[PDB]
Amino acid sequence: VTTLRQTDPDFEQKFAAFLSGEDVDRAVREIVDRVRREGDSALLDYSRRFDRIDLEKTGIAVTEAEIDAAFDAAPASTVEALKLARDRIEKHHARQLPKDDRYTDALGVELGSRWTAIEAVGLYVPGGTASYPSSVLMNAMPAKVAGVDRIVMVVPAPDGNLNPLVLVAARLAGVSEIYRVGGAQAIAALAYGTETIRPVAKIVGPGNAYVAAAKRIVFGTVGIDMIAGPSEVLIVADKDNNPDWIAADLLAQAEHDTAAQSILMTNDEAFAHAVEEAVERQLHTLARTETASASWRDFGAVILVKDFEDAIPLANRIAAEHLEIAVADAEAFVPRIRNAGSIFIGGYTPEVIGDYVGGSNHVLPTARSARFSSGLSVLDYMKRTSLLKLGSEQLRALGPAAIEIARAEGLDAHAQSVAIRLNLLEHHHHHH
Amino acid sequence: VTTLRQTDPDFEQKFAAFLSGEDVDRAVREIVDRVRREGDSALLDYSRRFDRIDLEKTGIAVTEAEIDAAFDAAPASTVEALKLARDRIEKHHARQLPKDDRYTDALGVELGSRWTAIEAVGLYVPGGTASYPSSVLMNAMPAKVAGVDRIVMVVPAPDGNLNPLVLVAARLAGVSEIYRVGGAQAIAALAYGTETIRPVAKIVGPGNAYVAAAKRIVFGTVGIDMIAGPSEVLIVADKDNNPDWIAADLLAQAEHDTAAQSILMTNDEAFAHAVEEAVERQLHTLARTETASASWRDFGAVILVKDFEDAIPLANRIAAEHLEIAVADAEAFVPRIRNAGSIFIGGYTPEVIGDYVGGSNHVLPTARSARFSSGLSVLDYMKRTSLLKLGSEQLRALGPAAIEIARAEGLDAHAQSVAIRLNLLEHHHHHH
Ligand SMILES: N[C@@H](Cc1c[nH]cn1)C(=O)Cc1ccc(OCc2ccccc2)cc1
Ligand SMILES: N[C@@H](Cc1c[nH]cn1)C(=O)Cc1ccc(OCc2ccccc2)cc1
Ligand SMILES: [Zn+2]
Ligand SMILES: [Zn+2]
Ligand SMILES: [Zn+2]
Ligand SMILES: [Zn+2]
Repeated sequence: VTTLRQTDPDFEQKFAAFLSGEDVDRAVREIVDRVRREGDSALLDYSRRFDRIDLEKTGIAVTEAEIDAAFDAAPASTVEALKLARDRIEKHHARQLPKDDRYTDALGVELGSRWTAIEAVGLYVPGGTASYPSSVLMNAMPAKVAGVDRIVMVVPAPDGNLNPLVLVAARLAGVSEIYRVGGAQAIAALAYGTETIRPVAKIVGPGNAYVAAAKRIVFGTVGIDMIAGPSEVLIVADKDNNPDWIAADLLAQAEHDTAAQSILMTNDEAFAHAVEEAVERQLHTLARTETASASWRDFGAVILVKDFEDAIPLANRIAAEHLEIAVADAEAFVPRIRNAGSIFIGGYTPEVIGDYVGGSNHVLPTARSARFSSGLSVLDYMKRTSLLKLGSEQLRALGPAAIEIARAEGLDAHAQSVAIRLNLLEHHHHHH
Repeated sequence: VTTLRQTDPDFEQKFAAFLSGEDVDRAVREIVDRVRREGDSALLDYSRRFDRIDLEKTGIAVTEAEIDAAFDAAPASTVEALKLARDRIEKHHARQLPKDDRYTDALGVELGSRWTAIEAVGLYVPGGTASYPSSVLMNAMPAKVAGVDRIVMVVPAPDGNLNPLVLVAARLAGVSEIYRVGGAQAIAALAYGTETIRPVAKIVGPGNAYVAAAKRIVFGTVGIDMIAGPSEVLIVADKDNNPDWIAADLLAQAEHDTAAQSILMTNDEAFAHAVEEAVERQLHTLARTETASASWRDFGAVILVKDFEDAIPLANRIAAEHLEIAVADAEAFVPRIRNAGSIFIGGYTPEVIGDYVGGSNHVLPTARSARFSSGLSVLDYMKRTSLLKLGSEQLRALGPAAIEIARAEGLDAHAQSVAIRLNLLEHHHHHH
């Protein structure tokens, strides 16, 4: 598969090219506007059109009765595994809850930082085969931990089919309402609201091209997590690893999407060869290797470096969603590689564990977005409010400076709101 | 001016209406794509076209020499006031720096949360009269405090004119590079990079319709703070306030933009009348009341409630950028009003103080965005990376659950990356 050699005088050009990489807009714009202006009426319309479903009969909201039945149908070990994941995710996220900060500075000004949960959030969950209960837990649990009052999930049911495990996960994660809708129409319903779906304040959850374009439109009206990009895993490993294990980790990622990218960065060419052979073999032992195969062939890559000091700047440019570090003295590289959504350390930490039961959130920054964003955390479901309180002495002390800047900015009304107070106050400060 | 009465049987309908509220897209899409595909060449083109400037002569980058001269021209008291603001903003933001969190749970799994600064950020600063040095400090200081390696500012110079105070503030706030460009073309240059402007990882700073549309396009390629909306102030006050002071606070906000909104929520109609009279009078004592007057007439409003318990849900729906609370026992309402970008407490805390020297950031969530976002903080210039490390015992303990979920999701490659390790490992755990 694609192999880049840092040796190569053309390595940089090739590497930069490797790192690089429509009218749906028009269509989405109309769908979103129509749902906004018309409501439930437009939702059903678009739902029939895209999900071949008749919500007037199935109903838009999933019932607690339908959720109860999903639990029954589920294998006991599946429900228990989901509960273990829910518990581990909750405990870990609880630790990240922000603490308020109220204090008084040297001048006596009272400054404060207070956090509150967003009142209502909507989680978008793709339907059909891409419908994962693990994703429901990852997206919903932080909201529940944060204290979000109302957590809504929208999940389309093409041809009327919903994954029962998604309903099981939803309940476990504290999801309040569930609506059988998706696409740009569901995003529009959550942002603007309809007769059946009261609006929410933020929408999280990756979707297809129609969902992404709709999220771009509504951003500002509601908060949004980020626009989904192609998923990836960067594995930095030396020869002292089991080639079969590394190949398995690369293929796990690859089976997600035909556009998923798996990358091996190593300093041992022979080992790179061993991993490739393992990928080829496993590609045959496993079934349904249609997607994985396509992903590995079209986007897989090996990057050969002389040593791992060289791998550092390259790993930072890749800014992978998931980074597995399997080299000696692995801990020593963690601080050096600043751009990575999640880092998995050692041979016994396949990234897959993080997708499910580690505790950290698997909703991570993709497509180089790790250069500027973090994976989902309770902070994404909360907001900070600044608090400020000045007494007469404080205003007397900081007011002149404020007035000076306001006037230099030509904002006379701004200067006057301070001046009007100081003019009166000053008559008590003629001794200094 | 516009007065709403919660008494009114039609209050809710009127209030909801009061709370509500193009082809630029096509144009911006082309500008952004052209700058992306063509670089510096397109930047100059668009700069001549929109700023009537010839960058081939003035140069794109502002020189340290040009920055030095800006300092000289500035009044000593203006430079000192800006330094006081810079210092107060820095001290306050420093307190908000995140702390990493590495720990070991009961099963022995090592979980970690680590924070790093974004490597490079670009700050967009409008040109001409809307060019505020205070805004430069507010946008740049948190980045400097966060440890951002490269801080770039783009500020257009229509007809070749730049506000010297913007250059003064830039230096004080740790801005590294400054380019004389703006609009969708500057946003495109920062996101995709040109021969002269190396790309950045995140762009912050409100702009006009062209900038906002460009930011919506590049979101995902680079992080963005939020799309600017109309500015506002909500003042909740009882009769025990100086009507002139309250009027001044409303007008300070109003002078910002003809679309700025100032709102008085009170439980005393006579007092509301007194404030209105003060607004009218001050509207004549102050000069350049062209914008303020337009803002107050077109968007000003008084909301009359019976008591402040009633004001709470209304204030939460307004979700104001700035909220001044001037009533008895003010501190008691702070926790009750969860949606507000910044809260100013008491009669001696005009919001204007926060714009300048309080310490908190004046880049705040507007247009009801306080329902889901926070004002700018060091966290906006940093990102969290999750760390996970499992030993053989831990994988043996959590692996089965992972495998179970993976298989229930039909992700056999995912299950195999865990199974391949457990199969080998299990041969050491036949005693339990
Ligand atoms: N390792 C995964 C997490 C995980 C979930 N289940 C197994 N692994 C990850 O962190 C990235 C990721 C997240 C969501 C996701 O969405 C599923 C989807 C696929 C195709 C179309 C629509 C929706 C796709 C990728
Ligand atoms: N109170 C102000 C902060 C402040 C700055 N100087 C005085 N007050 C606030 O927090 C909100 C705000 C921030 C930036 C801003 O941008 C200036 C601008 C105006 C028109 C077109 C383009 C740019 C406009 C409003
Ligand atoms: Zn080297
Ligand atoms: Zn996965
Ligand atoms: Zn009441
Ligand atoms: Zn202001």
